[PDB]
Amino acid sequence: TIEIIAPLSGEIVNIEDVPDVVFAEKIVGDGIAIKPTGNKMVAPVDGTIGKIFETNHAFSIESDSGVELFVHFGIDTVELKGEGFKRIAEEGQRVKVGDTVIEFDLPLLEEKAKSTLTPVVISNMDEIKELIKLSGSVTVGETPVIRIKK
Amino acid sequence: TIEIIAPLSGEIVNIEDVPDVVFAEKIVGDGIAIKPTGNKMVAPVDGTIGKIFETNHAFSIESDSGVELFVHFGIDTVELKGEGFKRIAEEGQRVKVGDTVIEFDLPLLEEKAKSTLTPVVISNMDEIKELIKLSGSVTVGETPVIRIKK
Ligand SMILES: [Zn+2]
Ligand SMILES: [Zn+2]
Repeated sequence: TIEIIAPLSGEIVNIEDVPDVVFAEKIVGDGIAIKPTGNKMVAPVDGTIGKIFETNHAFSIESDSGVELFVHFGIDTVELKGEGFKRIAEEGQRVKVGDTVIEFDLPLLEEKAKSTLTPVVISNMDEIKELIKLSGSVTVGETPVIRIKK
Repeated sequence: TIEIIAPLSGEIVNIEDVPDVVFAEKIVGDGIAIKPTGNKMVAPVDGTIGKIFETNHAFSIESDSGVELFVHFGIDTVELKGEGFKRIAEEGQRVKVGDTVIEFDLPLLEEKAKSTLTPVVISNMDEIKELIKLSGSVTVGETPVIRIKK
């Protein structure tokens, strides 16, 4: 049983209500979304950064347990050409839950961005047995957001 | 105007309701208290660790602006002889808001401890002009807890 902890602070939303069919339709995979309230995206699991979008609004990670997660800030955020994001961690770096990955400017983003919702998804679903999504308000690197059986 | 940000997650309580007169009577100084909800104490300001109690349940800090804060986990926590606390940072180390200082075990502490309330206080009050305490639920290294004019 794996425990996925919040990469960022805010309220847990339904992947379904994410104004972007790639998320809403679970093309990319399944998980939850977060309506951000903080200033950073942290590592939800222990493992290794995989990729960090140029723009710095999204990143990949693969835990030691074998889970591949994809955190992606906002919708259409690429349009901001990397404006509001400071890349703290490095591609392929070894991380532990809670290690800061990216730092953002909510206020800015809130205004200049299409949407603030941040999808948190498991990219290797075929390797998934059970996925239990939680609910409520969460805090960075502290609160669990999903329970997996794999 | 300085901004003191939450060292830990939880709800902001009244220093006054802290079951320990040293806090409740403002002997040590003034601030707020937090009813913890997370798993770590982070640096509320940018500056330098000053002291770290042997037991690891409390620590001092002095920001670059000239504020001396004292974060102290729970009441009578020394009684636990350092049980439930992992000292992450080091005495006299340079830190930035959000850098983990100590890691704790709430569950444990919640059970074995007298009280969980954590006073957050400014130790050099004489250097203080104005102190504005905020209220509500806060998240680690994100939410502001106090506004100072000094
Ligand atoms: Zn994108
Ligand atoms: Zn003590």
